[PDB]
Amino acid sequence: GSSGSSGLRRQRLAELQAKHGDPGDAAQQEAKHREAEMRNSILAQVLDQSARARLSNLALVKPEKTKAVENYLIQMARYGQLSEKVSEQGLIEILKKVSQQTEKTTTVKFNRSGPSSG
Repeated sequence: GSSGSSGLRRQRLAELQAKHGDPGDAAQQEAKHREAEMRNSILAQVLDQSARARLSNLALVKPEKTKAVENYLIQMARYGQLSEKVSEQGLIEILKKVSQQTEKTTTVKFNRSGPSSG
């Protein structure tokens, strides 16, 4: 749980902060953590309490399968495919959608947020 600060919506742009060298895993652990917090809110918003129970339930017997589906819903959000909160019926159908369409460990390389002395 957010220990201390939650997240301000500061409205001001500024050049990035090029930090000499690099922390590596030390910092990564943190970055990778946020990537799990944002996705959640994205899956919980695109997946109604109903669809949620359905998915998770599957993640048990088929963790790998369902997993791929999770990413699908996320990417779908950004793009603009998911109109409103998906329901059980819908989700269930999704499971048999991500499989048909090829997919693999796709990573994105870009600058999102720069570190700072703290």
